Order: sequence, then C-alpha cells, then structure tokens
Amino acid sequence: SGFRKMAFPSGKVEGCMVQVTCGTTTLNGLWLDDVVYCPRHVICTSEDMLNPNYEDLLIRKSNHNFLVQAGNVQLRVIGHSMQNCVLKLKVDTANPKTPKYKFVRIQPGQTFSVLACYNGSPSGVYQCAMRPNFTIKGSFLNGSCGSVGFNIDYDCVSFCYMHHMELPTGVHAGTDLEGNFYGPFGDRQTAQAAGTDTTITVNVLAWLYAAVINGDRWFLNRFTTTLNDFNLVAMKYNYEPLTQDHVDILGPLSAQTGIAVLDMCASLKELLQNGMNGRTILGSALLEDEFTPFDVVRQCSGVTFQ
Amino acid sequence: SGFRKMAFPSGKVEGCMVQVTCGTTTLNGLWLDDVVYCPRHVICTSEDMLNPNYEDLLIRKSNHNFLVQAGNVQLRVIGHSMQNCVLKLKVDTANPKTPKYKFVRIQPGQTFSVLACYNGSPSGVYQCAMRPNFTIKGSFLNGSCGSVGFNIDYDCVSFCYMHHMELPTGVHAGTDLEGNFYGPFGDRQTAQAAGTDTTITVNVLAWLYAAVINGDRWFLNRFTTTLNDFNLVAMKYNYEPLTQDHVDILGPLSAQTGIAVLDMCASLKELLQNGMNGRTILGSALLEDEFTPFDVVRQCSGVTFQ
Ligand SMILES: *C(=N)[C@H](C[C@@H]1CCNC1=O)NC(=O)[C@@H]1[C@@H]2[C@H](CN1C(=O)[C@@H](NC(=O)C(F)(F)F)C(C)(C)C)C2(C)C
Ligand SMILES: *C(=N)[C@H](C[C@@H]1CCNC1=O)NC(=O)[C@@H]1[C@@H]2[C@H](CN1C(=O)[C@@H](NC(=O)C(F)(F)F)C(C)(C)C)C2(C)C
Repeated sequence: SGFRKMAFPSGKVEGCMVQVTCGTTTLNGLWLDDVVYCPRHVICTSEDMLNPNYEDLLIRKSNHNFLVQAGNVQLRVIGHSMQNCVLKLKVDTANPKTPKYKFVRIQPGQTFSVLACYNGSPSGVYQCAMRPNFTIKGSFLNGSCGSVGFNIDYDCVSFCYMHHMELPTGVHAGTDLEGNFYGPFGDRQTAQAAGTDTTITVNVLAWLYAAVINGDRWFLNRFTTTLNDFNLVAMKYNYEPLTQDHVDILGPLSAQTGIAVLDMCASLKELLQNGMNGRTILGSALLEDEFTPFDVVRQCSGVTFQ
Repeated sequence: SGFRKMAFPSGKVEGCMVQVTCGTTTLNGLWLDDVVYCPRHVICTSEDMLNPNYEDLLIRKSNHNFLVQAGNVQLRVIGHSMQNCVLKLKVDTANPKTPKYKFVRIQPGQTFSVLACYNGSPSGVYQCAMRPNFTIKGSFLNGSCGSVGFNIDYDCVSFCYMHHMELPTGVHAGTDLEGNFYGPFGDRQTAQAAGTDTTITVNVLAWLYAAVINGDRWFLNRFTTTLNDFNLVAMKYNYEPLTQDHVDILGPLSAQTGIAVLDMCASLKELLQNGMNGRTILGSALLEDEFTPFDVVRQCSGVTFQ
C-alpha cells in the first residue's frame, strides 16, 4: 500500500550524461553511440541571447571549439551539425553504456522522469507531466539545460524531453530529441508566456482509482452521469474534456475496482462542485493530475524494468 | 526556479540489487563486495509468520538453499549468517559495480531515497522522510522487502534503510543495514501499530525558505517570536519542538534570504493558527515537512553527485 510520485530508475540515463563546453558556456549533453545531443544555445555568449542567429554563429565554430567530457574523460568531437534547436556532436568514441533507446514525442497529459543535471553530473530525479499548455512544472537552475526527460519500458529508454528554458511563473519548456520545441516557444530571450493551463481530467480519475485501491473511498457517491453532462462541469472548472478513448484507457482500473468510469465521473463532479471540505485523498488536499492510468497500474502492480 | 520532491539518482544502487529466493519466498538483496544483505524472513514459509523463531529456521538452511541472482546470473552462496533482522549471504563473486558506500543509522526527521524493487529489479525511486514515529510513508507491495533507502554525498552512497513490513494505515517499517529496526517494531505478523506521528517543524521552516527563494512570499508577516513562545504553539498543533540546533542548521537559508529563523517562526505560527485560506505555498495546500534544510539548499543550488 501507499502511493507516491514515483520516478523511473535513472541509472540507464546517468551513463549517458556528459558536459558540453563551448567557450564560456557549459551545459549538459546526452551521449548515445557516437553522438552527443545538446541544446544549441551552448554556442551563445551572454552577449547576444535576445535573438541569436544560431545558423550563423555555428558556421564560425569548428569541432575543436566543443569540449565534451564524460566524467574526467575528454571525448574528441569529429563532427557537428544542427537539427532544429539541438546540436549533434559526433565523437570519436561510442558510449559503451548506451542503453536500448528510442526518441519519442510525447503527448500532453503523459508523464516522464527528469534527471536534473549540472556540468554533466546528476543532481536528482523527479516525475513530471507534459501539461496541456506544453510546459512542465520542473525544478531547474542555470546550467541545467540538456537535462533530459524519459520513460522506461522493460529495457528500452524512450527519451522524450531535453530542457532549454524557463518561462514566467517558473514553468519550463524544452524540445524533443529532434530539437523541436513542445509548445509555441523558441530558444530566444524574448517575451514568451505559457498559454492558460488546464487540468488533465483522465489523470485525476486515474488517481481517484489509485485512492480506491489503497482504501481511501470516502468520496465515492451513489450516482452516475453521462459523458456529455460530466464534460459540461469539467469545462467550467478548467478541466480538459474526457473522451471515449480516455474512458477506454481507464478500463483496467475500472475493471479492477468494479467502479464504472462514469460512476467515478459522478464522484469527481461532486468534488469539483463541493470541494473536499478539509479532507484529503491519498494524503493530498488538492486533486492530483500528474499520474496517468499506466502510472497507477505500474505502481500498484509492481512493474519493474530490466 | 521550481521546487520538486526530488530523489537521488539511483544508478549506483541499481547496480547492487539482486534477487534472493529461499524455497518459495523471493525478495530483494543488496550486493556489496562479496556479501548479499537481505531480510531474514526470506527463510519463512507462508505457514508460520505470526511468530517465527528465525534462529531455529536458519540452522536448518544450508548455503545451497539460497538462490541468489544478479540479473540472469546466479551467484553461488558460500556462507551465511544472521545479524539482527538481516541475513548476510557470502557469495563467490564480488560485485564489480560496488560503489563507495557506508551504512548509516538516520535520525527521525532526515530524508532519503527509496529504490523500490521486485524480484531484484527496480520499479521506481522516490524520496521519503524517517518520521518521528520511526515509520516512512512509502509505496510498497508484496515482494518489495529488501528494497533499500539511501543518501548520496559526492561519490559515497550511505545506505540507511532496508524495507521489511507494512503497518496499519499503510505506513512502512524497516531496519538499518545492520538489521536493527527503526522504531519499536519487529519482523513478525502480530498486532503492531505506529505511535502517533508529529510534524517535523525544522523541515517545514526549510520549505518555507524554499518558497521565499522561489518568490512565493505572501505568508511572511512583520512579526517575530521567541523560541519558547513559538514552541508552545507548535506543541498544540502536534509539531515537534524547535531546538537551538535546528535554528543553527537553518542558518544558511536564513542568511541567504535575510529572514531570521524566529521571524519565519512568527510566520509559521500565523499559518498554524489561521490556516492558508485556500492559498498554496510552492503549489501545495498543506505545509510540507519532508524537505530538510540540506535538501532545500541542495536543490536550490544544484548540488551534484560524482
Ligand atoms: C539552461 N541551462 C537555462 C535554464 C533556465 C535557466 C534558469 N532556470 C532554467 O530552466 N536556459 C536559459 O537560460 C534560457 C536560454 C536563453 C535564456 N533562457 C531562459 O530560460 C530565459 N527565459 C526566457 O527567455 C523566457 F521567458 F522566454 F522563457 C530566462 C529569463 C533566463 C529564464 C535561451 C537561449 C532561451
Ligand atoms: C516484504 N516483501 C513485505 C512487504 C509488505 C508487504 C505489503 N506491503 C509491504 O510493505 N513484508 C511482509 O509481508 C511482512 C513480513 C511478515 C508479514 N509482513 C507485513 O508487512 C504485515 N504487516 C504486519 O504484520 C504489521 F501490521 F505488524 F506491520 C502485513 C499485514 C502482511 C502487511 C513479516 C516477517 C513482518
């Protein structure tokens, strides 16, 4: 029993982190086979960040301008190119610790673990969700860019995020590993703001199921609702619409507990309309939306990674 | 910016996890040099758990009765002994992945990361605190015993917890790596209950400082208090006493922010007496007590591990 915001084991990703320095600037890179992936703004000076011409700044860099270190060990750069907002530095040594891996572009609502790093070394690991406004609520400081977000499925690490920047309110934005930003953001120090966020309804329902599984059942009521009528309430409280696909994805937890998804929807409707009146669910005073259905099942069934 | 419940990178500990099977029962072990540490109740059958005589059950086991596997690879057991509530299985192969490590007995109030494991494989990592009642609020299922809790300082893993059992309310109990339980518990399926818990006052203050550092300052008031008068309020709300040592330990965060510890105490006093009136601090609707002063500084300054 118990339910925690649980991150993936980070060892496979730790073996891939390196330091990338270009002149003054040092940030993190990801070393897979003989390629190091890092944010392209490593090539910028504190002078011009308001709007760099990255393509131009890069023509004036050569391989030797990039100091890549894996721990103590320098890795010689033997080629370089830019793909959208990331640099790919070909090095003379393939990482012997390269896990089985894929690059994925996650969808808003999905979760992943961030391995926060500085100077190529890990500081810590935590779980996040890609928010509907394409930000993540992370914890990042100067020097953290190039830190990555990932999922693990058995033996395969799916890299889905690389960290690039921090928006007003202290939320964070970044790219997939092909260097394409999530959301309408770019890597320039200009006036950018996240869109209004929304609550990930299907994840809240998944967490309510997690609560029932753990014995925290006080919020279950006797009623049901239709999908359409539920979504009218969701909208008012800035919850995203629940689709039939969401309902189907909740099927395993619904089956395990015997609580139809629409019955759980009626219980969530009442929580939105009436609040929690000082009670908690799974120790929380607010409704939690950063556990997917798969996260709940993984944690409550003990899924492990090879 | 941002502030997250952050766990230590788990790679050093992952390389140490193994599966230990004795007859039916399989749980996790920790493989350091040529010794595997695991909970002694691996030698029990589902028949007698209400009160095993472990010393007796062990005399009838020989080395070959223990199947130890590190991934696919069997490790031959060449000796065995019991130390309090853990078994030490000497094996014929030293773990080549053994990190620099120590065994520590943590104090209530301190935090550590748990690497939850099943069948010798990691499921996930999360941060916990040793509660004043010597429990942790973890997430554990059948088969998770032998999962360990740890801190990292530079290159050194301090192992402080091994998981043994779950108490009513869904809280968890275990031992240090010398097999001595934290708290008044034992490894027998009998009526055991945690004592009444209390809130870790010094950690709440540390988190309030973390909030100020992140710009969330609405709860700061203009007043101060004495240590003695603050502790009278703390007591009423089931907060542990704040000592001068606690004040001194908060010195770095007090210096960084310019807010005297006793000024922050006056602000916490007001939160306890008046509540938060629907506001949040660092995204939370409740006061958080599972960040130590060192955790806050580590996260807000980017401390990394070699
Ligand atoms: C990479 N190491 C840092 C990570 C930032 C730094 C503080 N916390 C973070 O997550 N990334 C940057 O410094 C990027 C970088 C230029 C400036 N920048 C920002 O994150 C800035 N934000 C924005 O410009 C805004 F508001 F548009 F998001 C800053 C104001 C410094 C936080 C480039 C190339 C975007
Ligand atoms: C080790 N793999 C499990 C972990 C438990 C199992 C469910 N969630 C956990 O953390 N440990 C046990 O099964 C231990 C073991 C006997 C029974 N046990 C318990 O945790 C039981 N608890 C107690 O007896 C109580 F209440 F005293 F804490 C159980 C009721 C099965 C949860 C021994 C040797 C303690």
